[PDB]
Amino acid sequence: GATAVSEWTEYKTADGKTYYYNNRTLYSTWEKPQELK
Repeated sequence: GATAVSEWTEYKTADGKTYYYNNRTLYSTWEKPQELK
């Protein structure tokens, strides 16, 4: 839920790929979640 959560982590590769890797459940998603929409 979009309540501003620090559990989610954003990483970039220097080719300009900002994919979200969350650090409590560890997600590799190139998609922008509803809480990061």
